[PDB]
Amino acid sequence: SEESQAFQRQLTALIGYDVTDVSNVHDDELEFTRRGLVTPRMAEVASRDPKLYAMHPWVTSKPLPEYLWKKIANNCIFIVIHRSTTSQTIKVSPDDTPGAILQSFFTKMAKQDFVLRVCGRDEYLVGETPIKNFQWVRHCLKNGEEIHVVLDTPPDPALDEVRKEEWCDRKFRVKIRGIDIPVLPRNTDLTVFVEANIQHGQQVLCQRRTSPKPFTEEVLWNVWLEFSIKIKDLPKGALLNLQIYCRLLYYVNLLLIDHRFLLRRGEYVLHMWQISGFNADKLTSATNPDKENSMSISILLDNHPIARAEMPNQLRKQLEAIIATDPLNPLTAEDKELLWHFRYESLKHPKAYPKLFSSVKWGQQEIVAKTYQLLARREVWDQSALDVGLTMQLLDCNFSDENVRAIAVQKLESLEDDDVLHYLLQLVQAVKFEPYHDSALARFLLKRGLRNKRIGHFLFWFLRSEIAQSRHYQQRFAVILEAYLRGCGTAMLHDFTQQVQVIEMLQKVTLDIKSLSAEKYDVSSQVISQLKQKLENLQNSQLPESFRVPYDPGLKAGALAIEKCKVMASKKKPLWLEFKCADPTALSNETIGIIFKHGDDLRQDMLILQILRIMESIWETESLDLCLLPYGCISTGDKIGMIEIVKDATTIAKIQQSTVGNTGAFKDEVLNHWLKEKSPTEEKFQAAVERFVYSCAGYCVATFVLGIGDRHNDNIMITETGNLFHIDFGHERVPFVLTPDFLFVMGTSGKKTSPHFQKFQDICVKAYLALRHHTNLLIILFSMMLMTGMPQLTSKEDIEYIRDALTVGKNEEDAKKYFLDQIEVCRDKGWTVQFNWFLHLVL
Ligand SMILES: COc1cncc(N2CCc3nc(NC(C)=O)sc3C2)c1
Repeated sequence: SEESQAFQRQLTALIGYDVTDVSNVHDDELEFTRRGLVTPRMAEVASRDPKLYAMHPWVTSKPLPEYLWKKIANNCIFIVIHRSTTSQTIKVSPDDTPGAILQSFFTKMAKQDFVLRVCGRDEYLVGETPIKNFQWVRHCLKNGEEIHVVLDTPPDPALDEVRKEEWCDRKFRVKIRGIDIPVLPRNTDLTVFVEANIQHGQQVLCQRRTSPKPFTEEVLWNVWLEFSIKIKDLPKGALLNLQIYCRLLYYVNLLLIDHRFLLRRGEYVLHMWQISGFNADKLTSATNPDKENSMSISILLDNHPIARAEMPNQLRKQLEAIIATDPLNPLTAEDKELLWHFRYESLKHPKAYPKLFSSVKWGQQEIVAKTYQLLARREVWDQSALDVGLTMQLLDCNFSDENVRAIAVQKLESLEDDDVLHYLLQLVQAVKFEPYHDSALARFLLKRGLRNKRIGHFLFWFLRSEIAQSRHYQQRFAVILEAYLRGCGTAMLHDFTQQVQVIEMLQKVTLDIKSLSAEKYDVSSQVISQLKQKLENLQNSQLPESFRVPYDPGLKAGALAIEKCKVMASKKKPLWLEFKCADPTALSNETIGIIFKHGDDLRQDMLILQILRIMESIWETESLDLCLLPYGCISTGDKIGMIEIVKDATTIAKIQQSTVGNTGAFKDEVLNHWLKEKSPTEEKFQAAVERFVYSCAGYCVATFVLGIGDRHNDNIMITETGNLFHIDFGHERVPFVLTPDFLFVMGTSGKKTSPHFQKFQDICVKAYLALRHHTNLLIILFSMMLMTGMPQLTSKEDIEYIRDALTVGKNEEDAKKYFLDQIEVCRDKGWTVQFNWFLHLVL
């Protein structure tokens, strides 16, 4: 069961999707996959340390960078500690453990076992790691801040409680019967054919078509389409893609071999996705749930089972050439046959694997077996250092083979939770490329979130983001998420519930507000009147007392600071909300600020941000900080989500709008003053100058690589404390925004050099070639990003921006003189394109 069916309503309402609904399924893959996951759930649930799980200590094995060792001049560190408006400061050794520090203190107060929390956060310093290796610590030192700790008793694990569970030789052919759309888009007698492809990693094996007929709401052929491929020459995860043309209009897929290794048979009525205008949505095995409006297509199957010598110089070298190559550089057939003939030598090169496996005639069963025997002797891969870029490459759409994909995941198993988070978003996206629901990668995500609450948390929001916005993949994700929620344990089930109700309330309000102020660049008094009036009517008796901040899960927000809440000036109407901090042990009356925004699809922003944090960890590997500000942002539902407000920052635009704010005029010395009025000391000013030269330089490089460099002033921000950063990614050319104002801070005006500018270029080029060292990674992540994150994008030209941008093939010299002349465009242009946003208000 009775209660056992409430849980299921609870789950469904947390998901925003019903994983018991069978209204849209032509088989039992999803249900089977729900059944399949209980073990690996119950596995990880059964084996997780309960107290450690509850404290989710957030921790890294990575070394402390050069820059933060210079921040320590005494091989020793200061930690204040409190009990009840009592507090003392302790000189700690950077290699000291929490448990070890309790000895130096079970010395002090009084002249059982307790634990150290951070003041204000539901973040703990526990377990056998040195303090140098907690992420909070490295955070405090970066910005130059005290470490504040309170001793309370540990979270009871009985709070993590988990609910008890309760579980041929024929050629291939296919009768195309016909199509059916109830209402026709264009009407004027047009002409229409079907196209049926057999697919395996956008490798196409065979293709057949139909005789085109008149496009009326019903079209019937009744034909057998005999393909070139043999039944026994079919691989697992081959898709029967079916498409409609006159040109592309609808598409749909059927996995030819099903999740039991069974050849697929019988009649299918399939409701088709319509094109808008390659793309992961295009890959899905899912069918359109809108049965009333959708094009659909009947078909039929009656087709059972199934489950050296020494190479010469000038060829080794061709091979090494081929292997050295980037991921997006396609293989000649000459190349592919080469990789094949010399498969066993290619096997000694882990970088060869993507290439080598995209050199398989997956359409021949004989070869795939050989390929599998090739996977047997994996000594060289199994023992190789984890290369994420390489690993990821084997997870993208190019690869559809169960076993290939699974070796990549084996490698991931060896990531620490730190790195899991880094790549979590993109790993969660990669599910779209899996041919089946149930998958080693799925299973790997599932595990690791059940293992660590932080991952678990982000995994929730990531899967929820996609479930709510996408019909192509919501069934699949929904299934995985339910699998997660069933083992995260009650505590979180409450937290998640808290969180969901709040963000569901606040989108009501968000949208309600757009309705009122039409476009009109002003926000009527009456709007704020009612914005305010609702937030009262929402706290009154309905909202939660408190809740974790989805983008920063250690922060529990409390009540709203209504006084300070508003709408923003946008053509959109975003909300500016501020909350009190539920956690009264916290140090400040400094509110929690969140923007809520309908209008742009924030999945894209999420992605750009995550990439941004990767580039940052890349610069960690050359001991480099560039002071990016990849603020918090979470996609939550349809063209809507939330954003961290960054305290004490304004818009580059607005810094112009202060002294002037004219109908579009710009001055050069103005930034520089905006810093001095905000820099109490003059030392701090030149620091603020310092922070900017980093932030500017990094944002210049990163933004050029991703190809999002030409922005408005309005969509760039600086902190009162010198930290520049771009925003609003959901939104003559110039490679990036290095304006004349940015340079008069550097001591230069359009055509000179200086002590702080010389510096800027120094950093830029160093940052730039640093990323070039991790080229393939950035290529693979961008490519996938485009494929999972975007509109439609040309499966050559859009994806391929980034290799011309990372100046591939080229030497650190040529490459530098590339990036350098990129700077001497913003010099020539200057205000020229900043100038331009507005004028085009009429062109
Ligand atoms: C308006 O749409 C957007 C989309 N994406 C990011 C943004 N920014 C995110 C970060 C941010 N921090 C701010 N801090 C202060 C004091 O104003 S404003 C702001 C806005 C806006």
